[PDB]
Amino acid sequence: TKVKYPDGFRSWYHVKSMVIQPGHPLENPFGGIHHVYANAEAIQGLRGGNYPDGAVLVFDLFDYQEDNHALVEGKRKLIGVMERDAKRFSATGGWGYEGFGEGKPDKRLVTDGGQGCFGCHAAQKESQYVFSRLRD
Amino acid sequence: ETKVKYPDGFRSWYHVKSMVIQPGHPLENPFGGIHHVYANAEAIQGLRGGNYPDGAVLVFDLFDYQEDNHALVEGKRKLIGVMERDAKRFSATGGWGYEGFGEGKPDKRLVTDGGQGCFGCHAAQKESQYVFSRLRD
Ligand code: HEC
Ligand code: HEC
Ligand SMILES: [Zn+2]
Ligand SMILES: [Zn+2]
Repeated sequence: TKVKYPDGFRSWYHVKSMVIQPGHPLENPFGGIHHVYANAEAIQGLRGGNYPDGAVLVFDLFDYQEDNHALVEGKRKLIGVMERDAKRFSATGGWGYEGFGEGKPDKRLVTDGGQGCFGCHAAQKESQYVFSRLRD
Repeated sequence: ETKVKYPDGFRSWYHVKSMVIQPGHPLENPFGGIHHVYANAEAIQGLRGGNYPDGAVLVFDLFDYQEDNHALVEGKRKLIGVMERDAKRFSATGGWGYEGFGEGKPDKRLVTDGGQGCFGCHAAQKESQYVFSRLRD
């Protein structure tokens, strides 16, 4: 029922990054520089294959500072986590959703079984609820 | 001088950090855009406080970006910059060989001066083995 903290995620495949700045509709709460990481099982799904149970995607979100026309990574605000289990997480479409405040394992953020998170990712039904595309 | 090898499979490597450089920054030409730093296993050793062993490779992956309603989105790859550790072969440039690959393509070598220009700026970081990037969590 609970999503595992994705230990060692920092050494996974870096899928992409995006910057969300003040004025963007998702500034709350996704404002900052974010990086998406995928484990080996997730990569198979991302490649065009299907997602094996045990596939994990991580949204790693940082605050940034402006420094003379550079945006520089500040403090980690949170990690978001999607964990593939077709049977266990079938209520939110095969992915378990969890947020860890400041990336800390103890600071689980999701209180509704991940309904809130799913509600937005459900628009991406046709690509198994993942927004991120693999690039070169 | 001998040539820096193209770092095949660098995209699978450990993502050290990212930074955005916008118009007006000192490094706009030629480093403007979103860049990500990648390190092979041997480079991680040096980053974590060991010596950099020969074979250590750092990559600067530079993308253009588009600004679209207060989001910055990665566009096309502009270039990669490469540092390859070999204390013998790259002695003239402090043990690192420096190269640029236009659009990240192996044929599109950008360095014409044996990496002297790259080295000149990297030299300020003598104390940390000529590397700027620091490992973060
Ligand atoms: C819209 C209002 C969203 C809500 C609420 C949540 N997420 Fe989401 N997520 C959203 C977008 C537009 C993207 C892509 C960002 C990009 O850089 O392209 C994401 C991405 C993720 C990822 C990375 C994998 C992917 O699908 O691309 C993860 C791990 C993720 N999201 C998890 C997550 C969790 C745990 C949420 C509730 C706490 C959550 N998301 C809500 C849009 C929205
Ligand atoms: C002056 C400023 C320069 C010049 C002329 C070059 N580089 Fe280097 N470089 C510079 C900075 C301030 C940084 C850090 C970016 C960050 O903190 O995110 C870098 C980084 C690199 C990297 C990543 C490794 C590292 O942090 O040291 C590589 C692989 C790299 N630079 C290579 C490189 C090459 C091949 C150059 C000449 C074509 C070159 N640089 C020039 C600062 C400067
Ligand atoms: Zn200015
Ligand atoms: Zn703007």
